[PDB]
Amino acid sequence: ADVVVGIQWGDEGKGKIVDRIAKDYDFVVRYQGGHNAGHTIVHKGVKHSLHLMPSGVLYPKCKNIISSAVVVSVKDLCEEISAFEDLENRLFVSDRAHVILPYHAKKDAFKEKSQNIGTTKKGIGPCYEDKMARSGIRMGDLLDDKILEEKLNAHFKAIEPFKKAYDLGENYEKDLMGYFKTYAPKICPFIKDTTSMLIEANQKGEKILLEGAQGTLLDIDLGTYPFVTSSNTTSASACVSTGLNPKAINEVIGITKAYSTRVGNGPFPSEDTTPMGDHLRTKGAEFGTTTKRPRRCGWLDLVALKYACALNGCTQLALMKLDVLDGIDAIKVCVAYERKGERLEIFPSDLKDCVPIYQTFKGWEKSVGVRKLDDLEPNVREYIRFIEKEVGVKIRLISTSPEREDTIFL
Amino acid sequence: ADVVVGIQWGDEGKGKIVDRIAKDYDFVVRYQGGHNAGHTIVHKGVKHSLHLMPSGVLYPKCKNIISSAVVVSVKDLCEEISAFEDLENRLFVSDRAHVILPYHAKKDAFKEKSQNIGTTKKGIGPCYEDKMARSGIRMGDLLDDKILEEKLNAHFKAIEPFKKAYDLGENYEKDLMGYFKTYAPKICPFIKDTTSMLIEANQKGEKILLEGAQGTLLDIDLGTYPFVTSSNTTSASACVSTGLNPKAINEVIGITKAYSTRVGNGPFPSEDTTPMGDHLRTKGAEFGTTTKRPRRCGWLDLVALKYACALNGCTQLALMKLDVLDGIDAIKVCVAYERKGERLEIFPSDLKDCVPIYQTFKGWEKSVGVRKLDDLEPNVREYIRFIEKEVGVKIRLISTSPEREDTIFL
Ligand SMILES: O=c1[nH]cnc2c1ncn2[C@@H]1O[C@H](COP(=O)(O)O)[C@@H](O)[C@H]1O
Ligand SMILES: O=c1[nH]cnc2c1ncn2[C@@H]1O[C@H](COP(=O)(O)O)[C@@H](O)[C@H]1O
Repeated sequence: ADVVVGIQWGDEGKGKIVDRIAKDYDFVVRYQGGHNAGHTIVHKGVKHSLHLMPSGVLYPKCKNIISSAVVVSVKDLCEEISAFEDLENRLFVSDRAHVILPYHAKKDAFKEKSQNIGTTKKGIGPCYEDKMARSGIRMGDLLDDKILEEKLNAHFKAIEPFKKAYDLGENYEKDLMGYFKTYAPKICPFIKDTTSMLIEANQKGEKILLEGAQGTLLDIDLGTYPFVTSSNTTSASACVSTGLNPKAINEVIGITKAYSTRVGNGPFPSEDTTPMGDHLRTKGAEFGTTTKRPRRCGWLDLVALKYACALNGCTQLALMKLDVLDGIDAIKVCVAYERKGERLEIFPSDLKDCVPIYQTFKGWEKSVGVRKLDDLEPNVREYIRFIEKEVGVKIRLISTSPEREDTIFL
Repeated sequence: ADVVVGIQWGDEGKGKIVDRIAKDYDFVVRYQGGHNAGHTIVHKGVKHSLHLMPSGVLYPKCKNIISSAVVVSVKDLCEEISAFEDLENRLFVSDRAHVILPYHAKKDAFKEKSQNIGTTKKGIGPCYEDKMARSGIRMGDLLDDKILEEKLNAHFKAIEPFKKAYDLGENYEKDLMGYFKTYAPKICPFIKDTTSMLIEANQKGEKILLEGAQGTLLDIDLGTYPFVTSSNTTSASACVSTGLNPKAINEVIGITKAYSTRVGNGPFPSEDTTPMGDHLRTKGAEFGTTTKRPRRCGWLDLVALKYACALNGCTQLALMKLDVLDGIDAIKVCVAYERKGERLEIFPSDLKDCVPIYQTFKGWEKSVGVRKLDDLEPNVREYIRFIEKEVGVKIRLISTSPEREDTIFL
């Protein structure tokens, strides 16, 4: 099995790379997160905004899997399903994936008043909380009316002391009953034991691509906690909860933008709020669309990249959004941190007082849409070579625009 | 890095195997769970009851690591630390591990009134809940009085509406302040960035042993949910949260008892409540000591074993507690399930109406303390051979009593 993983704080370009290579795989598997993910595939001037739908959906011969560590907003997933023809037999949703309830998004908003993490306010965290509580509802529950009713009733009981605090409606109970009345018939044909499916595919030597969401530095354990998502985002998470074991992992493709972003609060050593960063904001704070909040912008951070590569075991890198840097006078790369006079070469567990140490590179003018290594400007290849060498992982994919085919393979 | 993983519902004998092989490793790493784990190492008539302390502690040249996905009861860990000499420089606690507060155990007991999972009531789940909430306190917070005070104050505020429901004292706040006043000085010298430590050890080719707790069928995602623990228990979890990547995983030793137990509620297809199971209860419901609740007893379940082996990528098996079966007339093995007239060879996501299909084997009389394959009774080796063949993983270790040296290597 191969893994595509974001090695920054999300928005690296994972959906484009998965869609570009999905043709070579039998399965494409979203293994964690929910519809907090939000990215575009672009091909021939048509943009597809996916949230939980795996990025193999444009290849009807692929089987797309939503795995067990995902949290599922059923209504939103049904809305994605309606945009494609004949998804039956090529989309499967784990019967062990957990179900996001409307209360989860309301709890998310309420806790954000004091915590100010900058979540997507979609109830991701509170759904994972109920999973840990082992009170959460799972997709398999929807296949049996009696089971779902019993679990909903337990939810209504447990939720009573919170109706005021979380501003739950007077008709919360009645409305949620009708919610599942509407959406359970729509989603139930897609619910499957995807763990058995992938165990068998791996045993048979079928080709499996694992599609990460968010990014390594958003990992609940190893990211910039508390400014993280509530799931594990690295390659090992792909084979925690799919049914695949760590021995099954072959290629690990680390997706990184040629610069850095994060959306939401939290530390960001290479953030650039000076006029040197203004080009990044013009061309790259609005990560296309599908993403509403503007991204904080900064430079590539090799300290953080090397940390993420070690966590994932990246065997190759994809360098993305080179076109965003077209026309910039100069590009900086954070090669180390300065903390109270000490030079740090290694990503620390606390980024307090970590000041970026930069090397500056010449910019370039016209990478956009280039499809051949030969046609790139020297300054582009010099940048690529520096990153590879410093990080010790070969850049095997270069993206020069959102379009599927604007991708160079090495 | 090598992994020792329980492939049943815990209590398989992981601590004994880790202690037996720890001499060959530079690091021994507890990577998830907390002091819900509870096992004995026995050597020369001395029993050591460990809970969160890694099972390399009896080899002073080993470095024991408590990794980032663990939840730490600080008081209880300090009590384990006091039982050993000169643990400084050979025990390290991740600065990212999360901290169990007294409220967590009270919440655990309160939710158990309605959920009846059968937890250890030690606050494991509620600590993981606060981790998902990203409100939880982490061990690194204890290194800075101001940070800890700020996070405690936020906890006291957030905990106010629950003081009655969870029966928190009138002095909860004052008592928790004094708790950390007492225990933070004791534990702080052990707090380290263990992620950087293990990344570096792996890069340098040092020898790392990863020690699982609970067992595969207790995995929060893939176990018998909701009758599971709130952490991921498989080999992939070891390299989700240590800093090690899946490519680093080499040997995966699946620990299984020669029969099955679970403690707490939940499905158990090969449970035997008939007189045939009474020998198991006499010699094996009281898993030595360190464990208070009696275990439910049943037979080895190859359907579940094959599932767990696939999830972990086991390269070898350890077959444990053979002495418990000494004197039993006959041993049954569950080789398949019957569900409404259908024979199942593969572990399903719902065990409802799954009835064990058994094969019966001749018992044995005197495996206890045997140390050589040649000295075992034929009936023992026939049992071992059947399991190996059916599961397709070689049994490389055989345990014939709790004693470290009562272990056969093949
Ligand atoms: O897909 C994403 N791209 C970028 N950031 C994300 C994405 N999903 C979640 N996050 C960030 O992860 C953190 C937690 O948000 P949550 O996943 O909604 O809990 C916040 O900083 C979010 O902005
Ligand atoms: O170390 C253990 N051995 C056996 N069962 C365990 C162990 N730790 C937790 N469990 C079980 O895991 C489930 C959840 O308990 P918790 O880990 O205390 O939440 C219950 O069935 C417990 O009995």
